[PDB]
Amino acid sequence: STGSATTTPIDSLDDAYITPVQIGTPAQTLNLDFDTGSSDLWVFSSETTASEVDGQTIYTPSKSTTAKLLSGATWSISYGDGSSSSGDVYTDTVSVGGLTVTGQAVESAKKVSSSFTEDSTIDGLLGLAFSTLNTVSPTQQKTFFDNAKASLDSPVFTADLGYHAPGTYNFGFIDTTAYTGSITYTAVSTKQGFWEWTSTGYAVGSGTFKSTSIDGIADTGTTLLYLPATVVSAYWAQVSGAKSSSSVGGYVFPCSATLPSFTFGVGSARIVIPGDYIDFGPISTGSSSCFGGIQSSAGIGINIFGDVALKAAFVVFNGATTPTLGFASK
Ligand code: NA
Repeated sequence: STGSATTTPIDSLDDAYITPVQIGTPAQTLNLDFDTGSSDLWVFSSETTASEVDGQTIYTPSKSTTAKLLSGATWSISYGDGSSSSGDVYTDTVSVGGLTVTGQAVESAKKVSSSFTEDSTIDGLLGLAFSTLNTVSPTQQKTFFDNAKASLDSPVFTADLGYHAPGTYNFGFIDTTAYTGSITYTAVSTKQGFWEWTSTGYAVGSGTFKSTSIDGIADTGTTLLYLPATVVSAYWAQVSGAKSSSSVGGYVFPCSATLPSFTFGVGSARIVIPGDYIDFGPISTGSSSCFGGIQSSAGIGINIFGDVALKAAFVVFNGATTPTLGFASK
């Protein structure tokens, strides 16, 4: 089997992407944030504290003839941005882009943190990291990918995120029309439960490529590119008037600037992030200070190849016995 679903930016900045997901019988379609940096499929629901719901579509398990309470199971998750959610668990039928899993753990939120409530466009998350990170207790649950895997034509999924445009998540096949050149595959460590890999270096604009190992994770659920402070300083030094602002919480730059590109290495291959991808717009409405899309990972304890990086590539998440990542230009 295969599946193919379109993913759509939630706003003009590509702050996140949402993908429609069918849950239950009859289907309830929720728009979920596919997150290769976590392993829980959780949803706003009929159980979510009413004051914490503001415009999201909810899953109502009592209206699904295939929903079953997973007795005694609870979940609770905290993300890198400080947000969190928790609740109880149902199993139900979940379909993505025509690919169906029966008996998927659907984590129903009783509580969500303010950043979730305030984002009316995201109805929950669908985790695509390794199932070792799933938070369900006392019986850990499998991701949608892990439950689908054995049925797929190939044990893979691909992320093809758009710049200010829709893109695609495919399950079970490579769309050879969706990228240019060849796919470069690189090793993955699953030791932290992430799609963790090592970039071979970087370049700023038309500058020379610096060969250096950068360990980090491919994380579709993170907006920005978080890299070591040395790399990030080297990038923003090429933008007149850019500075790190402790008050704003990262590098800012004059909105009048034209940003240089950023290249990262994948083995001997190179992915180029156009400068425009690095502009996250005014820090507050009407400001002439703009927020940068490349930020320091110092204090986060891992480098994160978030959407700024991934949307410059066609990315293969290869879930074979030994997982690997693939990157192609597009
Ligand atoms: Na921000």
